[PDB]
Amino acid sequence: PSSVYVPDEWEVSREKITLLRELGQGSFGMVYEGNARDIIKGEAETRVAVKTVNESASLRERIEFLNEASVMKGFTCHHVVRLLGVVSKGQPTLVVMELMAHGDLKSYLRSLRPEAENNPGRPPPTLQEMIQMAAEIADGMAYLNAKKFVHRNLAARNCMVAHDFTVKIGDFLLPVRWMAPESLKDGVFTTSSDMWSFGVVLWEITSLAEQPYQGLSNEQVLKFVMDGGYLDQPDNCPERVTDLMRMCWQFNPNMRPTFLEIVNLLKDDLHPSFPEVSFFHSEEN
Ligand SMILES: CNC(=O)c1c(F)cccc1Nc1nc(Nc2cc3c(ccn3C(=O)CN(C)C)cc2OC)nc2[nH]ccc12
Repeated sequence: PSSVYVPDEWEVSREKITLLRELGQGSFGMVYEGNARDIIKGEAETRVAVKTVNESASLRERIEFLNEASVMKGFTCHHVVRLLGVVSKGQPTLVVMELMAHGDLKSYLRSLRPEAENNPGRPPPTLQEMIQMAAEIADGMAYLNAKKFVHRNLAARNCMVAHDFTVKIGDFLLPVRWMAPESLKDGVFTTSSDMWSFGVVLWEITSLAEQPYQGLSNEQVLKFVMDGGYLDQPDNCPERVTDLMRMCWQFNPNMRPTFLEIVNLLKDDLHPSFPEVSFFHSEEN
């Protein structure tokens, strides 16, 4: 493992980063809420998420932390959480990401339940909002597929929610309840198995983040899904999203839609800004 990171236009002066509070444990270590001065042209200050590697990390893990930041430089998708800057001079290394103020999608969904103690005084997602979420997630996944990344871990806990409620793909032992039968059987992960996970995300949206296969152990889920089992439809689930889930959960991975096919299905009734920001409508597609 050697440093591929070139201290370039992405390099941010450490003193430009002010840390406000802990947000929680990320993959590599603590994630902080921060404020960054003059990192984006036209903005004097930018709210940011700041990732760090935990103190127990090896030298290798620190190098791998910085190499991941280097990879993220190549991504410019509105529906994938974006890198803003890197502090690689001295320790600790800081990886500065766009802030997603409403946190992960699973927790956000669970907050909108009628019984929730942390309910923000708003109704649960409307059909329109759920379709919008689905399209945004699908577009972000379409982009990563075009970049030749198989996600392997798609779940509501791994999607993030912005200030304006835009949903984006976040960070990319086994999550068996989100896994396709062929992955459970042979450990084969493809964009087609990512599509299976996408259907589970739709199920999480329409159940306000219930635990998939509640009342079944992980061993029972493994067998159930490999045998051709899949999730039941949530109570009063909109027909349109039920239809998407059905496609996603075809046993033959060849018979599942692609992420571009999903966006295309949903494109005719989305927010006006969608074609201006999406990978789907971009010249890159
Ligand atoms: C892979 N996990 C993370 O990166 C992560 C985490 F594990 C915990 C907390 C934050 C993480 N990452 C990011 N968070 C945010 N915004 C954000 C998330 C928040 C909260 C409060 C609970 N949150 C959770 O998501 C807790 N949840 C994991 C249970 C506040 C936030 O901004 C005000 N923006 C981000 N941008 C890039 C990473 C990131």
